[PDB]
Amino acid sequence: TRRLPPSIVQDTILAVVPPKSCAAIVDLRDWGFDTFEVASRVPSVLQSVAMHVALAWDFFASQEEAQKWAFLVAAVENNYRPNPYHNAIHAADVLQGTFSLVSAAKPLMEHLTPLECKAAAFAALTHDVCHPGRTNAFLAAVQDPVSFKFSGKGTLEQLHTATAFELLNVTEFDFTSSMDNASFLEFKNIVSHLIGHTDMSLHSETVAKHGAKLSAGGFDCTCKEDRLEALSLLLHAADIGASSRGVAIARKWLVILQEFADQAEDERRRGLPVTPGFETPSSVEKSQIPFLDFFVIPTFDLLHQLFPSIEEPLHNLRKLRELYAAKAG
Ligand SMILES: [Mg+2]
Ligand SMILES: [Zn+2]
Repeated sequence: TRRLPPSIVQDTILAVVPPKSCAAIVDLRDWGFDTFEVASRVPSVLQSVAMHVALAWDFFASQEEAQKWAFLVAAVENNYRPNPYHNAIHAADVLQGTFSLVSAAKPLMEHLTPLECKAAAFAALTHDVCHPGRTNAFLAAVQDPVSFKFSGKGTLEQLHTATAFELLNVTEFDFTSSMDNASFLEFKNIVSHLIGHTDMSLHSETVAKHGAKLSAGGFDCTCKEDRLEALSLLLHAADIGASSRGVAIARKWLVILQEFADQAEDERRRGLPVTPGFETPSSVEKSQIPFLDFFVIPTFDLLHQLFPSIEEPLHNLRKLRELYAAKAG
């Protein structure tokens, strides 16, 4: 028999929870949207954003579908842990960011089907659900049951995907119940693909992959396959791009360093080797430059080339880098 310790990841909470009061949280399409700030003034930025996106993209024809969406998002929020970074605020940020990036690219926006838009919003909303605030490597290091259940790369990503569908399966949350089987399968496949590609281990491969697509002329949005890849890239960019929304906003998202430090200490307490660079850096600013240069900047450079209308992120990142470099020295 396999002797495994209890998982550090919590099981899915299927309970029906009352959605929070949503009010007009101001353009939802703006990249300068400060999710943390909105969260400080409204009961739930995640629920307010999800409602607005659903309306902005005319998701529902019936009130019944609208109500299931509301309860689903409330339940999804109930399944995000109180982590410094991988929490419901990050979820709202990625959802709003995906909405913003997609809305800014005319070719893609004009060719996306209603089903594809619903899948994109649902995926962004649930992309980190149940995240324990520890990495896939950490789960593997402690021999967590989740690492044995979901094999191969993207352990947590597979878990988020499975959790999302488990919740969507609850009758009171199933807003896709009216879709026929072929449509629901398409929905599921898009969602799986999108959440699956948020796995940081695929970054370099995706950048080279899309770089080649760019050289070949970019995406052909009349092609379903290209729209899916485009959505995947934009979701990924939204996931790792809060630092590109402006200097003030970027600073707020440095809370990711708290989770890394927490993990470094968790590793130390467990007697495991400490992950390089996870302990709080002496110079937050200096430590960020490599991240911007290796991950974020190249990503938004690629995005701008593939979608010329998405330019702001790149300029904000360069402004941020100069500030970090100037303060570091
Ligand atoms: Mg994730
Ligand atoms: Zn994320």
